[PDB]
Amino acid sequence: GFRSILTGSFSTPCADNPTVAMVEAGYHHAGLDARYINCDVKASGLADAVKGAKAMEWVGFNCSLPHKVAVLDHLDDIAESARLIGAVNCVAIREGKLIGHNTDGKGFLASLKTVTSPAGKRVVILGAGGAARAIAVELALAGAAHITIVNRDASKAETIAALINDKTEATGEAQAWSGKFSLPTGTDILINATSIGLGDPNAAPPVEMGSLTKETVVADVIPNPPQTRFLKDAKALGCTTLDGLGMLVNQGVIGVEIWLGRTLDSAVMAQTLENIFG
Amino acid sequence: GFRSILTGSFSTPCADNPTVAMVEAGYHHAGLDARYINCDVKASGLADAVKGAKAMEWVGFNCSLPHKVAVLDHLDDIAESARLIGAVNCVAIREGKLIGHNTDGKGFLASLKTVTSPAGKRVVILGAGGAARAIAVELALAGAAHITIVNRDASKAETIAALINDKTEATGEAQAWSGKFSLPTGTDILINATSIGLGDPNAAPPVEMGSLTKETVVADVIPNPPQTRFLKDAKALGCTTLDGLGMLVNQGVIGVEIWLGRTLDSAVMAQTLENIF
Repeated sequence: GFRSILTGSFSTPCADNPTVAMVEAGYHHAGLDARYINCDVKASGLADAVKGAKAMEWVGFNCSLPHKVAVLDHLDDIAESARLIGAVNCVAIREGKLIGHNTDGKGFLASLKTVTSPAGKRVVILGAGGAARAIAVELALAGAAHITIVNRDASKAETIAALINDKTEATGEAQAWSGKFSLPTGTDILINATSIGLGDPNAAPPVEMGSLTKETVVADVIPNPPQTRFLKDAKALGCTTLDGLGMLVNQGVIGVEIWLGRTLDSAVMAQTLENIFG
Repeated sequence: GFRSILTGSFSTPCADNPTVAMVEAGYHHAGLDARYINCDVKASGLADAVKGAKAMEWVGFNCSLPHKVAVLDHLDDIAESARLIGAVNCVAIREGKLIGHNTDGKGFLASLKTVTSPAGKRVVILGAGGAARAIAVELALAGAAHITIVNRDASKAETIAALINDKTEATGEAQAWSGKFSLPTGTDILINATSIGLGDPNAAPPVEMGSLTKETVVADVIPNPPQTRFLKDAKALGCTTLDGLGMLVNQGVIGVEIWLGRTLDSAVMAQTLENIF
């Protein structure tokens, strides 16, 4: 009757986060009586919000800024990649138990898998943020051979490289970013994890685009515009490209799979984000 | 933007409760980016659900069975009729403070005011359970003269009668129910507050229909079916009737006024419940 399945999000601020619209578009397309509740939860409210979703019998929730690290204190179980990353953005509630997952690198991995396998690949990640850390871990756990993290502050890249070497079978390497980064020979996958190009069709991270082969898979975490200058330049060179909007859609699909055992429709989720972004 | 104003309900079980559909239709019509979240909350989970609503920055919530008395333990303040009734079904969240209200009789009083004034009236309430106490208190606070509570368990009617006499200006009287009885000739308002007729045509509370007058307003709290056998029988004898659907609508309006200080459209909400049933 009138009891919808409850999911949602804890973050602050939350007003500009379109995940609610994306995920509910998926729910509606599937004919699933489920809701996503986008909550503005302050740091001092996180513990009570987590206990609140349990008491209200939600089946899952996301955590965004500034809760991804702090939430680990309130969980019963932490999945492998979340353990290594040290952050959780997707919590499942299973018979009162709170199970933390990290999917910030999994949207990218799902996009990647549509074109090639990560196993044995040599990868370059531009930038050393939260996105870069999760992407590096997921690639390493998925069998990548070599991961180079490129950052102006090389010590931040070195933190991720050290994580990869210490906790995975993959080799991690850090490189300081100075001028147009030239991809080392044999690079299979290039990923932008910077915000250069976010909301700016004319901005691109400083990469020597001529260092790409036509075989190099080029990906960008930026979801808006989904066709960034970086990706447009790569595609013009003949490269297979993966956009950040698709990755966000994949992350929502994976999360709802974790929560409810349903695979939502990617097309309607994507179109919802395209409409929101204009 | 993507943050909706959050409201909702804590109760168990909750799947049969249509308030979500009714309130959200009101929100939609009024252009309000607000949501009503219908949660199944067990007694063991009430304290954490309340703390949850505060942490998630809801602006209010309803409580239904089995939480109406238990929620008192979580309130920072309580409104006049709720304090008297000793139960709360509507809680406003203001600056992290929880203020408890009772609307279980206010829906009825709003419906009543469409046909008559409660002031100076002589009222018979069938049943001492459910909203009978809330209805008795609201009538008394609105100036009713005399309120008879009829119940099989006479002691339960006596408690309500004593509350009216001790804490209000109205007169309370308890009556032991032993089948069909004749209404006093001056009875202005007759209210079914039992569940007799709930999801069941041909079931009606036992009272002597022939003791009704043209002037008696006959009301039923049952929302489904809205036209109970009781009300159909009263209509057949020419009485003005008030159904439980309109009362639930009025409860929803009053609750949202408490939460948001906006009056939702009672026609769109009634229509929503009409479609559902």
